[PDB]
Amino acid sequence: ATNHNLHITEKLEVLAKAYSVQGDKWRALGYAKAINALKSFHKPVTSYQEACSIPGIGKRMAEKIIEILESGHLRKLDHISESVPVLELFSNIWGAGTKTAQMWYQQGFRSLEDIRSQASLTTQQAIGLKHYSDFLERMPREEATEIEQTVQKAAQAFNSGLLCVACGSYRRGKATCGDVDVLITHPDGRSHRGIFSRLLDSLRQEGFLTDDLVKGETKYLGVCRLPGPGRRHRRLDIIVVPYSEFACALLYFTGSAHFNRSMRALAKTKGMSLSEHALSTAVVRNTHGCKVGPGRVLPTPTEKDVFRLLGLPYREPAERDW
DNA sequence: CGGCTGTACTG
DNA sequence: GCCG
DNA sequence: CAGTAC
Ligand SMILES: Nc1nc2c(ncn2[C@H]2C[C@H](O)[C@@H](COP(=O)(O)CP(=O)(O)OP(=O)(O)O)O2)c(=O)[nH]1
Ligand SMILES: [Mg+2]
Ligand SMILES: [Mg+2]
Ligand code: NA
Repeated sequence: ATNHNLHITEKLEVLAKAYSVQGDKWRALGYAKAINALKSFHKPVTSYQEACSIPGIGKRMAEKIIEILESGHLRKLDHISESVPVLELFSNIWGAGTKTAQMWYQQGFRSLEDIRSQASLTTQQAIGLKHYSDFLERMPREEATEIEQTVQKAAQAFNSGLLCVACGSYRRGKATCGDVDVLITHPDGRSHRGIFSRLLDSLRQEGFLTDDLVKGETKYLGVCRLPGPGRRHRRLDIIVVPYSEFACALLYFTGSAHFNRSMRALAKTKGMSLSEHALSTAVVRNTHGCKVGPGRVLPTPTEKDVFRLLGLPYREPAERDW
């Protein structure tokens, strides 16, 4: 729908990122939740009591909401360390998180050029840096489509049965995608094996894969570029999963991140655990509470089965932003 | 006040 | 940050 | 393990 509280959320996201780039992840999280609630509220919040009655907004956040509602500004926004923009700049480099941004800043660096030349970069960060600009641009949905087909085409050349599906923001129907997350599996439950390596080599030869950021037996985080004049380098993820965990893999991979964590929260209450691998029962825990026995798996052939089992009404991918 | 998702590759 |  | 990321 429409965000009847934009005048508020914009001020808030500013403080939210402030805390975020600074490493205060938990406080940032509180704000993120707050903002998602604000956005999806049927009307402009008009009173402090009204704000509080909303889940994810407590005394503290309500105070801020009202001050903006009445002043159109948030005092808090004027006392934000002048280091935030540089920390944001540095943490925008894929592979570089808040600890690295903070390290570089105390070392005196202040620009990507400072980093590029002087600073010490891990192999990933170097890749993150050379593709800085391209990585902040959200690609058109159409380009995501092209990338999914590329992967799927190269994958079917090893097996016609292999199933390739673009997830994340793409399956949620967004018009722009930060990256492309492709999930690959196979109906027979066994053919997905031993093809990951060769599929990557194939795409790497074809020139499509330009750089590798992370290689796992079943997980791949890399960089790609479509054939054609002046195409940008797009960040790409690929995960290969056995057919049995397909529903969960697809659920996890479609996200969003907050929707996922929210489902996993609920899962734990009902005494269960939800992971990209499966929906299970309460894990066994000893006197201290330490995992000692994995819960048994509840078959979930489809995403619908996962919601059903958690007592939740099915939600289309496009309505899973959080 | 303590939890706030669960899991995985890199160095 | 918020919540149980 | 610390850091980063899905
Ligand atoms: N449980 C869990 N799932 C996650 C997490 N991060 C990502 N996922 C899942 C859900 C998420 O949908 C998927 C891909 O993550 P991205 O590609 O980083 C963000 P996307 O939503 O795709 O949108 P984009 O901004 O790319 O256009 O992995 C996380 O922290 N936890
Ligand atoms: Mg994505
Ligand atoms: Mg991704
Ligand atoms: Na980063």
